[PDB]
Amino acid sequence: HMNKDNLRSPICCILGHVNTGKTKLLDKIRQTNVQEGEAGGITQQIGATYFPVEAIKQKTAVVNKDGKFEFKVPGLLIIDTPGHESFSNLRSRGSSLCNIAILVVDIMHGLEPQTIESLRLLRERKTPFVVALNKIDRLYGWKKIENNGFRESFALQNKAVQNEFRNRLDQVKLQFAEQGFNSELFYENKNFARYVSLVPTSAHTGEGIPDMLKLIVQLCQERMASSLMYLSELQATVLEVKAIEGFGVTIDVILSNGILREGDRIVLCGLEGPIKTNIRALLTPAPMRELRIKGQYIHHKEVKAAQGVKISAPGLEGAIAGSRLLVVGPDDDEEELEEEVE
Ligand SMILES: Nc1nc2c(ncn2[C@@H]2O[C@H](COP(=O)(O)OP(=O)(O)OP(=O)(O)O)[C@@H](O)[C@H]2O)c(=O)[nH]1
Ligand SMILES: [Mg+2]
Ligand code: NA
Repeated sequence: HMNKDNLRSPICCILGHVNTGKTKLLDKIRQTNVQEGEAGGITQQIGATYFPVEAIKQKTAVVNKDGKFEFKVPGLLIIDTPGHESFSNLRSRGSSLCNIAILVVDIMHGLEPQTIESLRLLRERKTPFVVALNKIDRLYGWKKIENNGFRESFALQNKAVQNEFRNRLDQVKLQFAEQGFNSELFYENKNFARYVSLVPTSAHTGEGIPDMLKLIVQLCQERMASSLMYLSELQATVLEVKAIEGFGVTIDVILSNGILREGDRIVLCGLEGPIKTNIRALLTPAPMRELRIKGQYIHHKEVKAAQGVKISAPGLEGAIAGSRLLVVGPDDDEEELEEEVE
């Protein structure tokens, strides 16, 4: 059960106050422009992006130059969430699905109200998280090197910029302490298991993103329960029901554990009772592309967890967002499963 063909990709949520740079960070990693396409420049839905470990290794190379950091995960599913205050339901849903998280804090503003909301969500579930202390390019006089590691860029800054960085860092540390979190600049953290690491980033220049990606792998590998590194019983959650061209009424699903297969008999909650149907198409986006954006879909015979998938199947009208989804196995009674899922 701990075999290479049984590794699980964990789930990381991004959380943070409105406009702190959650989507912009993911756009820099993906090399996409989702944020520019958003109405109002604000995220209004949960979005999912799968990052294969190959891509993570490449995007952390500048802080792993000798190639010796050991990557154990096969990849990571990252769930983007709204910061706008009206979407607390979606932050709660995203937080409930993740195994680890990134909390984005604008270094220029510190902790803000939806930061405090997000901290309550993280606290409640004992979720391991790192803080992306974002927007460092706004420190006055910041000199960038695109996609550099933070420490190498920080060493090239003038004294005023270094002073300003430390002043803002010390303020944010105090704010975290007021909320009951002891936090450390990531390379000053001597207790990774119990203290929150602060990793300075810019989504505009890419600086510090290599450090942030390395740290979330370290969260998976060193803080997340080790059992969650491997696949066990299926767990899946409906995010949305949506009509799309050619496929009809589909569901978007976060596959949290186990394996889904084309043709599977699935059961889930509907407005009038359980829905029982068969997967006609099991779809994902391309790697490093979003689920919440229309694009061309990849069809799979099999999808291993975690992933964001789109399922086409008859009868999904009235599927309920937040519903669990189960697969009828050989030893299952299809009617008995209907009752379990609700
Ligand atoms: N200068 C600078 N601007 C940034 C950075 N990150 C994000 N921004 C800007 O901040 C604004 C908000 O960015 P978003 O990516 O929408 O932030 P978000 O946290 O995803 O916002 P919501 O999802 O709406 O809560 C945009 O204008 C970004 O270009 C950064 O590192 N530096
Ligand atoms: Mg966003
Ligand atoms: Na925004």
